[PDB]
Amino acid sequence: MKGDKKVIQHLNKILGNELIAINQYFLHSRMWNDWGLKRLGAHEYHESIDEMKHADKLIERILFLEGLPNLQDLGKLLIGENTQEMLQCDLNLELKATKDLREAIVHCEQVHDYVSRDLLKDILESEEEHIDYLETQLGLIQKVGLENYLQSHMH
Amino acid sequence: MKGDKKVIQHLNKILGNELIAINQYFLHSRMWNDWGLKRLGAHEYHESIDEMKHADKLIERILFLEGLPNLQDLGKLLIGENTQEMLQCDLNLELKATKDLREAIVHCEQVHDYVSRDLLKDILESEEEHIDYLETQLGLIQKVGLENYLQSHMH
Amino acid sequence: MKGDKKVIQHLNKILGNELIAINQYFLHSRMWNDWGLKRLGAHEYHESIDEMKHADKLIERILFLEGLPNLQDLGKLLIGENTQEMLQCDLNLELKATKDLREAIVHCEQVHDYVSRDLLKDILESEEEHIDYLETQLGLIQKVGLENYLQSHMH
Amino acid sequence: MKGDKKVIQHLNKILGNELIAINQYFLHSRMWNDWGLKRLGAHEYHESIDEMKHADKLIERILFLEGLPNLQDLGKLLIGENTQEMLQCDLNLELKATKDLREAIVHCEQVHDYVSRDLLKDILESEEEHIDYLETQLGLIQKVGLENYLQSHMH
Amino acid sequence: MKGDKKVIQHLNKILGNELIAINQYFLHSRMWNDWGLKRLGAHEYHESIDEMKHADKLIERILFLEGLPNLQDLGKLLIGENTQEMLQCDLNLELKATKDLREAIVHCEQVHDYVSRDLLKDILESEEEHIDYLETQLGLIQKVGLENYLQSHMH
Amino acid sequence: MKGDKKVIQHLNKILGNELIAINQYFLHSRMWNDWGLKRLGAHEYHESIDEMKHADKLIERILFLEGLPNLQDLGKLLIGENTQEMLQCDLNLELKATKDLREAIVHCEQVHDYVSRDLLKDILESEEEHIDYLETQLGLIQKVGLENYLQSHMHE
Amino acid sequence: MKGDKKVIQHLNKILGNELIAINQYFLHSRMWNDWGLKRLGAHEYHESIDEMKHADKLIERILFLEGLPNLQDLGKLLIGENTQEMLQCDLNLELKATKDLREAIVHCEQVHDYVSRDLLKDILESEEEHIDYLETQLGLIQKVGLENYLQSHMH
Ligand code: HEM
Ligand code: HEM
Ligand code: HEM
Ligand SMILES: O=C1NC(=O)c2c(NCCCc3ccc(O)cc3O)cccc21
Ligand SMILES: O=C1NC(=O)c2c(NCCCc3ccc(O)cc3O)cccc21
Ligand SMILES: O=C1NC(=O)c2c(NCCCc3ccc(O)cc3O)cccc21
Ligand SMILES: O=C1NC(=O)c2c(NCCCc3ccc(O)cc3O)cccc21
Ligand SMILES: O=C1NC(=O)c2c(NCCCc3ccc(O)cc3O)cccc21
Ligand SMILES: O=C1NC(=O)c2c(NCCCc3ccc(O)cc3O)cccc21
Ligand SMILES: [Fe+2]
Repeated sequence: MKGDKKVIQHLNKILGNELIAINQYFLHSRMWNDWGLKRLGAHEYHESIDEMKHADKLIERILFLEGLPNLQDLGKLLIGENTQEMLQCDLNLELKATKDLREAIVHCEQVHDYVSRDLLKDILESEEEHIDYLETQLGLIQKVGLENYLQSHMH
Repeated sequence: MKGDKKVIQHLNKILGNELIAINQYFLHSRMWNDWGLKRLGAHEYHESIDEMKHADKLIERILFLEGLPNLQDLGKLLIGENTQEMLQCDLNLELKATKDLREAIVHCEQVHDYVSRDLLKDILESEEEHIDYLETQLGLIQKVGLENYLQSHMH
Repeated sequence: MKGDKKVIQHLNKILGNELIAINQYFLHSRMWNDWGLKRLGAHEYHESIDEMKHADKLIERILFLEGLPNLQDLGKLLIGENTQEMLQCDLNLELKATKDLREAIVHCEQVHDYVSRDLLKDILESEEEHIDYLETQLGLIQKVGLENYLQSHMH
Repeated sequence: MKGDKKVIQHLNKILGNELIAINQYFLHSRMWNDWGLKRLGAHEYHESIDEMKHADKLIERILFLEGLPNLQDLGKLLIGENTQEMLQCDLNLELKATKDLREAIVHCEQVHDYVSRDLLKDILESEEEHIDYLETQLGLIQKVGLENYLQSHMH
Repeated sequence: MKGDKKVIQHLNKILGNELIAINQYFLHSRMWNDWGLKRLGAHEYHESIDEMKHADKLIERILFLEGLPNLQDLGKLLIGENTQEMLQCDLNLELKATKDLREAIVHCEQVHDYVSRDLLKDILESEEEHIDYLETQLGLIQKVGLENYLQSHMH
Repeated sequence: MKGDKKVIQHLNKILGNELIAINQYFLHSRMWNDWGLKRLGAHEYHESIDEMKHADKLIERILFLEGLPNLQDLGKLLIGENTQEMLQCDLNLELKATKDLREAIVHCEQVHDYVSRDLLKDILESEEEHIDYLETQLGLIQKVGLENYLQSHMHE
Repeated sequence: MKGDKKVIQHLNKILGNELIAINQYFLHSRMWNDWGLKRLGAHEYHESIDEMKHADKLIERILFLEGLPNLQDLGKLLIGENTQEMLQCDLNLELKATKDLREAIVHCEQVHDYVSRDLLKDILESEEEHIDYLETQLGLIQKVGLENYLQSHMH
């Protein structure tokens, strides 16, 4: 079904954000596992898988709309060097992602692509839940202390 | 455990090949599904998942060896425009991948990194199975005709 | 609950499109069954049932909003006389239907009937899935040839 | 139990034919599998297995009759270079095999070795069933065309 | 996939050894069964089947590498005339087989055919387990006496 | 089946390292259990059992190759006096062990004893897994603090 | 709990005996398996495991009593060169072990370490059962002859 060109460009930009997130969260996951912080590693792994699922749906929608999904361009990964930095890197990435989602939804609404809007809204709900998780973890580090926070994520 | 620097470089090169394959096979899968060739779409999806699993193990090994896994650089995806071209693109990528795996195995053997060799050997077995599949599909197109071949991959 | 008069007119227009679709798809289903193309017959039957379910929800919404559902004024059926034409007739009907759904959603949004909008968005998602199916079937006929396409839908 | 010398010689000739057939059918099976024609590969594998079972019974009978089973001498394998030729090569081998079985049964009857006759009759029934299968496949190639026939044996 | 010509020669030489062993072990098995030494017969039957499985994998690999598997040439069977001789004939064949396997592995390693090497290493592990079995049986005959050794293999 | 004399010497050297590890890890396990650090005690017990299983496979291989497995000579146990030292002693032992395993594989390959090489590669994989565990534990002590690290290994 | 210095010395002497026995029985076990006397190998394996469990309890008791368990000093293994010698070597070791156990119990009794006495008594019961087994096997060799005795321990 012939999609609006600018909708497809928005979907490719959201996809590009998801492709960064997949790799950033997967590396953070495996770093935490290597450091023995296996509960963080497992949670971050599921965050990476969630972004893979979103990327799949975006690719499928782009192709239905007769666009070309862009899996070739990969933007800058934000890789931290300790647990606090890694969480902040994820949060910075997620805040960019939700800003971009809001702009894409505006445009879908304007051209009456209500099904693309509904998909992006579902993705936005997932990303806001990730922001909630990340903000909460950074808050917990302040409340229980970094050593206890890390201890609680060993097993 | 402090790994050999050139082993880590080889492992990052193999990882780079897997990251290309993940995206190339995932997009090819979703194109085939979009076109109604769901048996090809499903099989290509499982190829992409297998490359994801290989990339996971490579990332884990690099970190254990105290290297930095490179998930930032993404090489050229080879995307075809019809089924025959897509299969040939996959095959061309796999032949590059198995060349690079053989050079990495040589270097692991020379520095006595036998565990990394064993991992790469397992990955090479998977990639040669993929080559078998691909060559066979291209041969079947010649034996049964393209229309029959595509028909056989609809459902 | 007293609904907006023009919303109710839009809902009756969407209902009228669904009523056309029920009959068009049911007849196409039974034609395909009579011709021995039972997989097309079964799939087209399920498309008719899904339109019956949408019509039900639309009737229920109109009555809630204190309007009169119009089941009397049946528009023009697009009945094909061979498989490719029947698929194209369904596609043409669906493209008219999604155009009408988008205009109805615009009006629901403008008068703040957000529950009617959500119902229509759900119907639109189903209709775009039907468009995806239909475009894919027409593309398959081009890729595998008509004789093979029909063969694959006998059983 | 001391058997008739010429019976044992007949049994060793039949065994020689079965030994050719085991290897010919096994190679043809693995060629078809390599070419992606897995239904042919599997069926031909089961034909090879059946000849292995016949060879076992012949070896066992020869030994009971105080003869020496000849597993050293292997006659000429008839290997085809495409599906049609491979089937005709199997059929040519089978027609020689059933001629030899008949001449062996005649001799068993003449010297009153009715148990060896019964064994050979059972093998002959199996080989005639194989002839039926082969003649029928060659007929189907003519009726449905080679491309369809091979297509029907991919999966 | 275009294999190394000399790898294919090595694989065909190992296949030739396995084809000798299939027939030698199958005949020894059926001799032992005929003599009422059914535990030896069963064990030797399973040795024969294991060689059949190795031959299958070798044939499959050769075909994948675009070579011709040689099932026509059959080398000399070493058939014993009593239990001790049959075990020593099996051991003599196995010692030749493992020498040939080591030479094939050297060459696969030198041309970087690491998957062929892995297959041959697995077969070598199986052949060395058979050598352990055989050496052990010959040692048991010395320790418990031939009459007891045979008694222990009747049922 | 007559093995290469130097392969057998290498296999006996690997066996000797495993025999040290069996006893070192068993003692460390029972020390940690006596101190109430039962999660460390249990993990270290499983490390000792794993070395026992490797030793078994090496003994079996040496005998098949018609050598004499040396279970008489026991090298120096590296016994720590606190949790950090015990972990480092295990790590020092494993690093010597993997060095010796690599040299043994080189020689197996040279004389074409590919089955002995495969066995040693499998043991090497287990030993590198143990090194990963040990390095990670030592790093966790620095990230969470010793008191938290020990607390986290009190209970099974 | 602070133990008697001489009790701990006794426990360490008993521990030393158990450490010899672990290794002597494990080696004898694996020798019997290599020779194909698998029932002897299995039984001797279980004797070795039993000594491992005794050593564990002694280690635990020594640590509870605030002593240092000596796992460093390993006494002389008594390795036999045939089945009779191996059994007699085991028996010789066991007779030394039970003498040492009796002297240790005497001393535990004199200083009122009744729990250590109970542990040693349990170990002594196990070692006397092993003596029973060993004396009985040596007697069976005389009664049934070595060849039959070894035959009975093949499977
Ligand atoms: C274009 C980028 C990618 C896409 C669209 C994608 C998509 C997917 C999807 C749809 C799944 C299945 C999730 C489920 O339903 O359970 C999956 C699984 C997985 N992915 Fe990805 N993926 C991508 C990249 C990656 C990368 C770069 C890695 C690793 C470095 C990775 C590692 C994995 C793993 C380990 C699994 C689970 C496989 C299993 O064990 O079942 N993926 N991916
Ligand atoms: C090229 C030579 C041969 C090859 C590649 C071959 C291969 C095989 C294979 C793959 C199997 C199935 C094993 C399993 O998965 O359980 C098998 C079974 C068997 N083979 Fe062979 N074989 C060969 C020659 C022979 C010969 C010469 C004989 C007897 C004279 C024989 C007798 C048997 C028997 C009796 C079975 C078991 C069939 C059953 O009851 O399931 N094979 N063979
Ligand atoms: C300090 C010396 C040793 C101690 C304290 C010790 C202790 C133990 C214990 C407590 C068990 C568990 C038994 C059970 O409850 O099932 C065990 C198992 C075992 N041990 Fe040892 N052991 C020692 C030395 C050895 C040696 C030298 C070997 C071999 C060369 C060995 C081989 C084994 C094996 C194969 C098992 C069975 C593991 C399994 O499959 O679960 N042990 N040992
Ligand atoms: O693709 C990328 N792979 C990377 O590693 C990476 C970056 N590494 C930052 C160092 C993080 C780190 C890794 C392992 C470890 O043990 C400690 C650490 O601090 C930065 C940007 C992009 C990438
Ligand atoms: O990342 C990338 N996304 C892409 O689409 C792509 C490329 N497209 C080539 C056209 C493929 C195609 C897609 C859908 C369809 O319906 C028909 C088609 O021929 C080439 C290089 C890299 C990329
Ligand atoms: O023992 C034998 N092994 C063989 O391959 C063979 C023969 N091969 C003829 C070529 C068959 C063939 C194989 C693979 C392929 O991909 C295409 C092909 O046409 C002829 C006589 C005897 C033997
Ligand atoms: O293919 C072959 N079939 C054979 O029998 C054979 C050979 N026979 C040696 C005699 C073995 C034997 C069988 C039965 C028996 O009761 C006593 C025996 O000593 C030698 C080389 C090759 C072959
Ligand atoms: O074979 C050996 N048995 C031993 O105990 C031992 C060594 N002990 C060092 C002290 C360890 C220790 C144990 C219990 C405790 O409560 C505190 C501790 O610091 C050193 C070398 C060899 C051996
Ligand atoms: O630690 C030790 N390992 C040993 O092998 C060993 C001794 N071996 C004496 C010979 C045993 C033997 C093994 C295998 C075989 O087939 C025949 C045999 O007679 C003596 C003292 C200490 C040790
Ligand atoms: Fe007897």
